[PDB]
Amino acid sequence: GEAPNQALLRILKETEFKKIKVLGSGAFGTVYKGLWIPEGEKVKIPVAIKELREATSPKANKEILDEAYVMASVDNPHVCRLLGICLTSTVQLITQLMPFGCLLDYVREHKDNIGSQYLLNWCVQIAKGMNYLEDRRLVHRDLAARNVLVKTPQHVKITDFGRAKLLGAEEGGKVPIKWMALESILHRIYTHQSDVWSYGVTVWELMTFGSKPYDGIPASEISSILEKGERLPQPPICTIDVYMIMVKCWMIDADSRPKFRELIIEFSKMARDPQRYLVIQGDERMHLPSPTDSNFYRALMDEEDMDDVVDADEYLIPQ
Ligand SMILES: */C=C\C(=O)Nc1cc(Nc2nccc(-c3cn(C)c4ccccc34)n2)c(OC)cc1N(C)CCN(C)C
Repeated sequence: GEAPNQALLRILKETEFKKIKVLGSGAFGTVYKGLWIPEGEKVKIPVAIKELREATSPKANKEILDEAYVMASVDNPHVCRLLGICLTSTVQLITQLMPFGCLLDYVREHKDNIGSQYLLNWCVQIAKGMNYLEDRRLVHRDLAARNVLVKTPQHVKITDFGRAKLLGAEEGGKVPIKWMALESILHRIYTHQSDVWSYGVTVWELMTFGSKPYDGIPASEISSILEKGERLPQPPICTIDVYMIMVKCWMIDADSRPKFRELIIEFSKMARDPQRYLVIQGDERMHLPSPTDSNFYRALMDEEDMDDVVDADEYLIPQ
């Protein structure tokens, strides 16, 4: 009773793009800021380029192709856009460059300029992302502020689909316990509802401006804490209304937790009266710079002339 997935998968020529710089280096993988130019399209598209670092090179190519499979299949303004893959000896995943980086980092660097209206909107855009995933029957299994990226301060998108699964499909090292639901931790169960719990943690990270959840606590302890019924603390800036939503995402009974489409509604409502629900000093006059429009802003980011720059979101196949 599932539809045929007719998404296209595009193969990019290694000649078509250039790596400007290294966004991140990790034992697991390395990512590059770069620029992609389809031959004869007269466009330049800012891109991020990913190569994995598994113990064996074939096993690395397995994990990254699954991720491409997922991204090629989703199309939604709050989910990260795949452009294609490159068949170099180690496979390269090519996606839309998100110039402001991940949310967790962004919220740390700019906490003194981040207002209630921004935070409630990220929370809306995020539930929209996940609810879209729910429609697609996709469980992310690693929702977290490090895996939300910022196209602009007005616009975020979910990312890191490496662990993603279809609901109930058959699938353990360095799992992220802190964001995990209890049923997930005790019985390796995972659901949209399990995702909802992670959304809760994710929201808390934003309301705490990047605080580490269960800071100073060993992962082994966490399952026991949650079993006692302890949870994460109420962030200072958080009215009870908001905190209550977090706490529902952290109920033991998963059917009890809210649904992403319900989260959209609720945070969407508060975004109409933001200072009623988040209390932040100086909230009234905080500005986050968004020089999306300037070509010059682009030129600085990738260090080139940019008259023919195009963001992935305005670049649509058919080619
Ligand atoms: C949370 C770290 C981070 O994302 N930093 C970051 C990210 C970007 N833009 C971007 N755009 C698309 C994809 C990625 C991306 C995906 N994955 C798995 C990554 C791993 C490591 C790094 C980036 C990844 N990133 C960016 O664009 C300018 C800058 C940036 N920063 C701020 C680099 C410094 N951070 C590590 C703090």
